[PDB]
Amino acid sequence: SGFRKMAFPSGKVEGCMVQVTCGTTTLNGLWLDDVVYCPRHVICTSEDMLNPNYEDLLIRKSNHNFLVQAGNVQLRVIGHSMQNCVLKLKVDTANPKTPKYKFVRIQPGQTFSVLACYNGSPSGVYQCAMRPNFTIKGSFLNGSCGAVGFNIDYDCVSFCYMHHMELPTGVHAGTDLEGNFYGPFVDRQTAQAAGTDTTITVNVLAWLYAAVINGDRWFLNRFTTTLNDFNLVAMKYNYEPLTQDHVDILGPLSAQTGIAVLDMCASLKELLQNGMNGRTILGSALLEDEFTPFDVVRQCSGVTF
Amino acid sequence: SGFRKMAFPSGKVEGCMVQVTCGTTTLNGLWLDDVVYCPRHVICTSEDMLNPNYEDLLIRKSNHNFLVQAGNVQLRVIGHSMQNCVLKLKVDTANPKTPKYKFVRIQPGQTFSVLACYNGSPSGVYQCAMRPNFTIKGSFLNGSCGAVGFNIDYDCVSFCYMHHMELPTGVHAGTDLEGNFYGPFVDRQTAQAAGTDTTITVNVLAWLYAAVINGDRWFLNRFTTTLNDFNLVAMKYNYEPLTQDHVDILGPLSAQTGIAVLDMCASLKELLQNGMNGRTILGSALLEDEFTPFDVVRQCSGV
Ligand SMILES: *[C@@](O)(CO)[C@H](C[C@H]1CCNC1=O)NC(=O)[C@@H](CC(C)C)NC(=O)c1cc2c(OC)cccc2[nH]1
Ligand SMILES: *[C@@](O)(CO)[C@H](C[C@H]1CCNC1=O)NC(=O)[C@H](CC(C)C)NC(=O)c1cc2c(OC)cccc2[nH]1
Repeated sequence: SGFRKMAFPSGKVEGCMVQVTCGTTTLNGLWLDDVVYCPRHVICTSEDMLNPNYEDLLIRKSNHNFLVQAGNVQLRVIGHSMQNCVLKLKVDTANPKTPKYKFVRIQPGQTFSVLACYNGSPSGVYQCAMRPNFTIKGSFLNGSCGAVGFNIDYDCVSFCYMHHMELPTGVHAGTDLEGNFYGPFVDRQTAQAAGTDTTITVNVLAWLYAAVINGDRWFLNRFTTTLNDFNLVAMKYNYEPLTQDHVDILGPLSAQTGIAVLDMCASLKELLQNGMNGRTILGSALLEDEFTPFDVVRQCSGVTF
Repeated sequence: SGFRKMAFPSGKVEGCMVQVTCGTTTLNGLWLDDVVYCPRHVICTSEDMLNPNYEDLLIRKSNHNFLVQAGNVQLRVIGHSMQNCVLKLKVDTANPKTPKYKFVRIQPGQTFSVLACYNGSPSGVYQCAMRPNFTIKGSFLNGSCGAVGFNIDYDCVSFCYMHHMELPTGVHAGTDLEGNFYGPFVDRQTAQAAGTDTTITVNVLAWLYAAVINGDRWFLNRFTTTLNDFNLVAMKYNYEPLTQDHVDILGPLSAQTGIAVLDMCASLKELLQNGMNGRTILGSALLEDEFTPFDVVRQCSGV
């Protein structure tokens, strides 16, 4: 037993980190088959990043302007193109460590592992949740751009995040592997602010199911609710509304505990309206919202890859 | 910026994880060169684990009694010895993925990465600290025995932990890679208690510095304290004493923030005496003690 934030084993992604350099600008890229993916702003000088015209800056660059390195080994760039905010560089070598992979665009509330990475060298791995305001509460220093976030299902690596930006508030913002930002952010050297954040309701419920699985069920009440009623109430507390997908992915935990989703919602609603009354759940006075239902399953029942 | 519980990348260790089965008992082993290390209770039956006379059980075993699977390949055991609670199985094949490694014994309050692992397949990675009562607060389910903890310095993996046990309180116990338990625990099937768990003071102070580096300052105050008077109050709260070394290891964090160590101690003393009201620090409602000063430096230098 025990309940912790847990990243996926990172070896399959470590074998795909490389360093990409233009001029003196360096960052991380993701080497899959014979293509390297990285943030397009690598083509910018410091002064270019203030107000960049990426189409114009790229028109002046050739394959031979791009330094791609696995460790100290150079991979010759033989083609380049821009997709949204990500640069794609065809290299002359197929990465022999390429895992089975997909590119996915995750939803707010979903979690992923971030492989922290500097100059193409992995440095750490940790778990993150996409906040409803499309930031992540990460740990990123200078040179971290291009670091990726991923999930592993079976033996397939699902890439969902590539790092670009730190906001003034100290949270982080980035794109999917197709170069589309999560949230209303742009890759300019400017101070940008995220929408007001909210609590990830589906994850709080997951966490309550986790508590119940562990015999901690004082908070189960006698009421139920409609989904619409619950959503209208939850927004009054800065909680995200539930989708039908959210109800669906709570199913297994609902079946395992025998507690219908809408019953657990009525239980959570009472907690919001009346507070914890000095009690804890799983040892915490805070309701935790960065464990998805899959995370609860991974840690309460055990899953391998 | 930002501060997060972070484990080392696990690839170098994943390549060493294998599965070891004896009879009806299966757990994880660590494959380095031509040796696979695993917990020795893999040789016990249900009846045996109650009170195993391990040397007796071990001698009655043959090489072929041990099934070692590395992925889709089975490894041929050509020998077997025992070092304390760790069984050493010789195999006819060197692990080609063997990294540069050493076996170290970690000290209380130090952190390491755990590669959670089932049936020789890794399931996740997270960071832990060796607590002063020599338990760790982990996440370990059935078939997790043999999972290892480690640190990576440059390209050398320092193995420091192999998992054996979950105490009735839900915390976890294990050995170094020479088979010596951390703490007063024994690999028999009995309910075992640990000594009273104290709080790792130098780590709580480091985490408070991290909170300051990241914009959280509500807990600071104008007061200072002497080392001794801080230790008087801390021990009253079951916090480990702070040593002059500890003060010294915190120097870099004091420099960066401009808050003297004994000033941070005055803040911590007030937090202990007053609690946190309804406030949080780095998103936590509890004083965190599983981040070392180096964990904090490596994540907040330059911020
Ligand atoms: C290993 O996987 C066994 O090979 C496992 C560790 C996990 C089980 C679930 N959580 C874990 O961390 N260890 C054990 O199952 C054994 C270890 C001994 C050395 C054989 N048991 C315990 O850790 C255990 C026994 C026991 C008990 O026995 C009567 C009473 C209370 C608590 C308790 N823990
Ligand atoms: C990448 O490593 C750069 O390639 C870097 C991320 C790092 C920096 C430290 N923390 C991180 O997460 N990204 C940036 O520096 C981007 C670069 C492009 C223009 C997208 N910019 C920012 O992160 C950025 C600019 C800011 C600004 O404008 C002056 C004001 C306030 C915050 C801010 N952040």
